[PDB]
Amino acid sequence: MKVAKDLVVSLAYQVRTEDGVLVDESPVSAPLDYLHGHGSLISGLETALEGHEVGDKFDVAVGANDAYGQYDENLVQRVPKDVFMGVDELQVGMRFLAETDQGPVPVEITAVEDDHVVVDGNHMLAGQNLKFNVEVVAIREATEEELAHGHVHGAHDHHHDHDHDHHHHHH
Repeated sequence: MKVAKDLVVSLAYQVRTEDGVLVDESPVSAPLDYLHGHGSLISGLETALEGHEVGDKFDVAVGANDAYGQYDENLVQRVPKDVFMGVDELQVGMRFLAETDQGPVPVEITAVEDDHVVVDGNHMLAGQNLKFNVEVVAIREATEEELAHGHVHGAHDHHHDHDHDHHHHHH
């Protein structure tokens, strides 16, 4: 069975930016629990997750418009033109990958002053894409209650495991 609406699934994803830096993560040990087609997480991910079945693993790239990654003014700064020695001509409207304190940062020049240029990683609303490495743990058709409420009805465990056994389970 594949992931679709009113089905509920537990998936394990890792979200990092185009810069390479990790922002958040749901481990394979404990998934993100959500009811699909209800808007449980973000915009781009659910639809990307769709069609897949448990065990599928792949990285997804969704723009900040449909994911996280909203405007951050810490991502905009003024860099001395000297650093961009390899660049042809530091002009406004120019896009290039820039190596920075924070790794390679895909920015666009919005101005070029006397000695430094102005680049903002946030273009339209932000624009930077996020990369999610998704690991769909399980998929289940919901119990109606989950649908009626709009989310999972018994996802969070009270310990870790229940069926711990040290006997001969085969008989």
